[PDB]
Amino acid sequence: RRGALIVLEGVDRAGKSTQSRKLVEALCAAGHRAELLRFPERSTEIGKLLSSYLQKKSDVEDHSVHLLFSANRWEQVPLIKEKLSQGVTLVVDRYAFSGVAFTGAKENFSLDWCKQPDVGLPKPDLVLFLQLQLADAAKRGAFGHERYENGAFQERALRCFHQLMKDTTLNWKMVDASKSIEAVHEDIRVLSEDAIATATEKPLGELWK
Ligand SMILES: Nc1ncnc2c1ncn2[C@@H]1O[C@H](COP(=O)(O)OP(=O)(O)OP(=O)(O)O)[C@@H](O)[C@H]1O
Ligand SMILES: Cc1cn([C@H]2C[C@H](O)[C@@H](COP(=O)(O)O)O2)c(=O)[nH]c1=O
Ligand SMILES: [Mg+2]
Ligand SMILES: [Mg+2]
Repeated sequence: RRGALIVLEGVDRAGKSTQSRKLVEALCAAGHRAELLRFPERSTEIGKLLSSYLQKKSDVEDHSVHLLFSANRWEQVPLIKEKLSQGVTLVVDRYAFSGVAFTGAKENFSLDWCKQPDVGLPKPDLVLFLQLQLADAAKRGAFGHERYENGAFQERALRCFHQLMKDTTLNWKMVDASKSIEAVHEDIRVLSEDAIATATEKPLGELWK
C-alpha cells in the first residue's frame, strides 16, 4: 500500500512550513508513517547555489535559476519513489507549482516554458493551496531581506498560481489559511487523511503528462 504524495503550496508567509511540520507530526501520532520534504532542498550542491541566490549573496541568470530549482526536485525523485513505494506518505513544503509561479512572475517567461522542466515529476495525490490575502500575509510580521520578498512580485506569483489551478488533472484543495494555526491544521489534517485513505488506490502519476 503506497504512501500519498501531499504538497502544500501558497505565497510567501501563507503558513506552508508551519502546516507541513504540524501535518507530519499529527499523521505520525495517528499511526501513519509520514515524513517531511521541502523545496528547495538546500542541502545539496544545487540547493546551496539556490540558497545563495535567494539570500542575494549571488546573482544567477533567470532561466538558469529556474532550471536549477527543477533539477533540485529531480535529484530527490529516486528517494520520493522509494519512500512512497514503502508506504511512507510524504508531506512536501513547496513543489513544482512554486517553481512555475515564481519564475512565471518575471517578465517574458511563459507558463508553458516554466512548466516543461518539471514535466514527468511524481504527481502529487493532493495539492493544498493555503489561501490568504497578500495584505494579511504581509502583516505576518514584515518582509524579510530574501529575494522576491516584495508585494508586486508576490501578486504576480499569485496570479500564476491561479492559472495552474485551472489544471483539472490535479487534486487541488483550497485552504482558508487566514484562520488560527490550529484551525488551519485541522482542515489540512482531515483532507490529508482522506487522500491517504482513498487517493492512493491508483498508481503514482506523472506531473503535467
Ligand atoms: N495561521 C496563522 N496565523 C498567524 N500567523 C501564522 C499562521 N501560520 C503561520 N503563521 C506565522 O506566520 C509566519 C510565517 O509562517 P510560515 O513560516 O509557516 O510560512 P511559509 O508559508 O512557510 O513562509 P515562506 O513562504 O517564507 O517559507 C511565521 O511566523 C508563523 O508562525
Ligand atoms: C521550490 C521553489 C521555490 N521558489 C521560491 C519561493 C520562495 O520565495 C523561495 C524561498 O522559499 P520558502 O518561502 O519556501 O523559504 O524560493 C522558487 O522561486 N522556485 C522554486 O522551484
Ligand atoms: Mg516556509
Ligand atoms: Mg510543448
